Amino acid sequence: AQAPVSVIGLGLMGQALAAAFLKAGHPTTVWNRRAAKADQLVSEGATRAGSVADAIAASPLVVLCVSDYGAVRELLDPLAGSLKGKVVVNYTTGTSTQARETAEWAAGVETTYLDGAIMGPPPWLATDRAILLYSGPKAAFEEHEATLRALGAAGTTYLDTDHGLSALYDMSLLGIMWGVLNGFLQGAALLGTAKVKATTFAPLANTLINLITERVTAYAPQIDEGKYPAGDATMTVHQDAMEHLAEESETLGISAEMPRFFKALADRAVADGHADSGYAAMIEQFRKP
Amino acid sequence: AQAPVSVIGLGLMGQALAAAFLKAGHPTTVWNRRAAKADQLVSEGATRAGSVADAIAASPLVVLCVSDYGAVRELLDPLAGSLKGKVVVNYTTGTSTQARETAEWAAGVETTYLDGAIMGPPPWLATDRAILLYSGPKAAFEEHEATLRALGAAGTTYLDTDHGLSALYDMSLLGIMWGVLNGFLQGAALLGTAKVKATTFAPLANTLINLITERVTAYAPQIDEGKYPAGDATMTVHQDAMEHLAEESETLGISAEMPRFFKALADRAVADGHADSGYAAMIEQFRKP
Repeated sequence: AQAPVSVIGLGLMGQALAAAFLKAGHPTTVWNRRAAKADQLVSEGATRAGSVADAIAASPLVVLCVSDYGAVRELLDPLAGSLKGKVVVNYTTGTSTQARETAEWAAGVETTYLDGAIMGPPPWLATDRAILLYSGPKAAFEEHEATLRALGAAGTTYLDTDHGLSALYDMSLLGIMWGVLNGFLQGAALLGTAKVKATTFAPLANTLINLITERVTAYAPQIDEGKYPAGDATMTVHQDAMEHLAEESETLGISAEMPRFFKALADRAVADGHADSGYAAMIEQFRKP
Repeated sequence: AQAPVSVIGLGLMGQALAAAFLKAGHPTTVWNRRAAKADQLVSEGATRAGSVADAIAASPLVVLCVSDYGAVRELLDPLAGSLKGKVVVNYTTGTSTQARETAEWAAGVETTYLDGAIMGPPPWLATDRAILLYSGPKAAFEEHEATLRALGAAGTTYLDTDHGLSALYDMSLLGIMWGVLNGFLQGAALLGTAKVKATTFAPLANTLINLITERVTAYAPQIDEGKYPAGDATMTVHQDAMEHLAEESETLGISAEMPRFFKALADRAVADGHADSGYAAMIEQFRKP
């Protein structure tokens, strides 16, 4: 109690946010375009705001989670005068550029605005797996740190004052997640041709995912120094193995699109004269517009 | 000791394999097309064979690890009669088909053949992080399991009698490594634009890579069931986030090829009517030639 919060936007991630605040004993007011998306929470103790104004007026902490920043502007523009003395935390997925622009607007209507990024599925909220990054005024963050930590004590992390940093980190970590899921999906498509079940491949795949973190830590400084030694394998070795994965995919009858794509990037790596460097030299390829 | 082993092919992974046998006290004989690449091993207590013939005779367990299955045929075929009373272990990277064609050739010459797959960089061998998959006659694996353990006791696994299973599992795991690494490189390029040094982003990435295994575990049964519910995020939400990552990359002057490629697969999913399914539905896109 004594710390009301309003969640504007009741999607899957929004609902999880309102639930976390409710369970944590915070007076939680919710609002969503489709009112039906707020019934469960209201029946569980949440206060249903009839309008965006009702939600904004219910608490000093206003949490935003909608589809796009376009929906963010549409909801925040008509109340630029109603945000006096409040703090706005926006968990909506967007680009760093969109984050800074909404900050500019916020800075103009004299209101505290925090840009937040939720890293992972809604089920991770209010669990040990929850990771939430914040960017903006460090003061406002600390004012509500107790309230914010209801969504994940250990995972809460204040980034800095640059409002776009949260979105940037959000985008960078998302590429990692899709890279893992797609890699796993490509591997599961293969072993399925041998009547191997995805569940059977899941533990082995996860063992390898966890271990590769070691290589991740190894290539990190090489990306910083600009020197890419080939202590584990040369780009040519990678290129060859990528060709085997491509060829194996076409043979077994599954998509070889991703293998071809990976081998294409290795082509340019060796094309740039990095055939005898470690995979870290791939950073140059990803820096090319 | 008491278990002499021969290692044919002394590149990076062959040198590490031999170095493990030597470190475990095995009388280790090495051979490489280029002799100089074995001088380091001889000064450390390894015996250099002048020819493949000497190496084959030197030990009852012959471990191969060369540039490709093309060289395995080049070196094995001339020794069809000299392979009696011996066990050949081929750690070369190749397709499931190649591992079978090689496995069938061995049956003709009445030699014991085990198709081995080494998961991870060379330096993981002889540590708790080494993953080594074996395919073939169980009796052969059981009879030389102690010798093979020198490269990794916790990773030494027997897959079954299908010799290509190793190459398959190998191939499947290769995709996961490039996905994680490429995803990490993509994010490193993004955060690099904001002067975020890679070693500062590595630990965070490693936290997500570790976490995402939970999502891998969740999708595994949906893949085997053919039902892809959207409890975390629908294909639509995945789609919108990929576009943002794509716009973000282009805005920051880096490569949007991987993001735009990730979105293409997602669009194909929505094109097949999976806009309301979870990401496990993309398995159908990887099953498409």
